[PDB]
Amino acid sequence: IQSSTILDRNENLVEKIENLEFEREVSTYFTEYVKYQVAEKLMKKFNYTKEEAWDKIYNGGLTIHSTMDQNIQKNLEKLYADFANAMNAPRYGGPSFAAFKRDRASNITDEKGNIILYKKANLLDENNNVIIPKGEFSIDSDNSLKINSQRVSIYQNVLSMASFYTVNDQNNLVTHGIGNFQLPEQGVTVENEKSFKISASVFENYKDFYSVNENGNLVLNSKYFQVDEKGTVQPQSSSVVLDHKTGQLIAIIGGRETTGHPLNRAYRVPRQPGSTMKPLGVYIPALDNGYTAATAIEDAPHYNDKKELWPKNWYNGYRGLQTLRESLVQSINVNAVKTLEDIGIEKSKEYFKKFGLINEDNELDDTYVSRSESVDHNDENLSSMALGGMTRGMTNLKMTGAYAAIANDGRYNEPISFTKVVDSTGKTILEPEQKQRQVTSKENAFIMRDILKGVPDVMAHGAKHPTIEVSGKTGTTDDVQDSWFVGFTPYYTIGTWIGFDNQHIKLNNNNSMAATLWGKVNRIVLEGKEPKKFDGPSENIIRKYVSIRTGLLATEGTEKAIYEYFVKGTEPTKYE
Ligand SMILES: [Cl-]
Ligand SMILES: [Mg+2]
Repeated sequence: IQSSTILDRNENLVEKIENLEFEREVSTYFTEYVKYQVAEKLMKKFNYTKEEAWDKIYNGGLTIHSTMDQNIQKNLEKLYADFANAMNAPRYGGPSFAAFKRDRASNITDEKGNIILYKKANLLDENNNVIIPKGEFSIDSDNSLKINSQRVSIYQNVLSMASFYTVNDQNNLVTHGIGNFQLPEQGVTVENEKSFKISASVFENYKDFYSVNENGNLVLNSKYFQVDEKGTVQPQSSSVVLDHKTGQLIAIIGGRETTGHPLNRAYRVPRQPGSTMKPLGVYIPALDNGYTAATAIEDAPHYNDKKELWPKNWYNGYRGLQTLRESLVQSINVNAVKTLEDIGIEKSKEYFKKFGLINEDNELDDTYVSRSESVDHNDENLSSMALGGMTRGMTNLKMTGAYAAIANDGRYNEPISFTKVVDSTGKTILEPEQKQRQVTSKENAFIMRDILKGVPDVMAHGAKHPTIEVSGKTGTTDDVQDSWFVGFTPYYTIGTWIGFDNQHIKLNNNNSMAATLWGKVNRIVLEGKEPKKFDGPSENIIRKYVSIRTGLLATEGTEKAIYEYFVKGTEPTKYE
């Protein structure tokens, strides 16, 4: 009788769950993940199937006490709804922030030249009908249709259409999809995915399916290929706000759209993390394996196993001997690869597991491709685990939850979106079991936060907060395909990604634009919070005046020397 409801962290109603396969005040981003996570935790507890667990969510009269802070979630959606204006999207040139290749007819293509997004007018007519130009369709004497164009593809007897782009009132790119049509079981002969013939015995049950116009072009009916008229605005962004002390998820944004049921990229669409992988894949393990924040690493020409100048740093050159602190702050690629070469790829996989990037149990429920999952294209790589050029990437949720471990004194907490589920009678039938695991020592977590505190002044001025200390790491992937910033204040851990859904389109803003938005997200999350600084050093950390050339205690006359944090027992005892 009763209906299932989701509440916020203050017991306020947020969704009345109904099967669609009151007036909402927030987008479906947060509430979708609640139901997703509740379903997983329900299957584990009661040995339910996907269907059995969802039948309980739909019709079980359950009240889900989610962790959402509705005001933060609402306000962050204000920002994302106003993405174009907040990020100063240029409005007079080409599509805002978009860097892509176009053909002479203004269709967006890949690097090779294949069309990936048609200009709407080149693909659709005035009635949202697909037009196939002359020379790419033929009707034989048997009134059967032959199509051989890049606009239509066929696979498993299902006609799939190409996708097109528009440009909205704010000069932002908007990509639309066209639906598919299930061609009958028999009546089609295929040559390649782009060349096929449909026999007239199929058009008999339809008849209104195609039409040649006054220009000898084939016109397919929109009633069988549904046109996504609203589309999806580009570039897209996602943010994840997390209380690292408890692992509770405070707000989730999975895209710019805030109405309908938009794709929640925050946990469903992995992307390349880039240099944000360096702290938790390389240097955090290094600090537990014989490295200190003052350890000198030589930024010098490095070569791969095939005698090629790999990798290349972002600054076209080499900076020479740099401490571990500077190697991470300056995001040196050579020093990151050299450090992951010293420690193991296997030693790194241990931290991928502990940070939650690798699911120790299923290992197919993760976005990491192991040697078991693949031998040709796997993630057991130096490019993947040191530079963030992964086979599939990581989701924003996994990256934020891993950085939250650094913020939470090196202790990982599985991000939970609910605290209890209450049935009709009033008993708690579900309470999440937070997989709490210690990734690194409390001391190393502090040192890493202090190292990454120097990143905003060097690469992310937009992330700096007026009254609350900010520590984080930037990530720009190859060709500015992805822009990342993941970090934390004393209060929350936040992760922000910006990029185009179609990775062939790149960004023309290589000015850490995700970090600029991250600051806007952080300022909204921290509204009303008192000024606060990061926690002080533990009693197991000593400070020493050391030389950057080695790591040894600096004396007078030492050229370059600073005071650095050391875990007690790792500081140098001898002098330069
Ligand atoms: Cl530099
Ligand atoms: Mg895997």
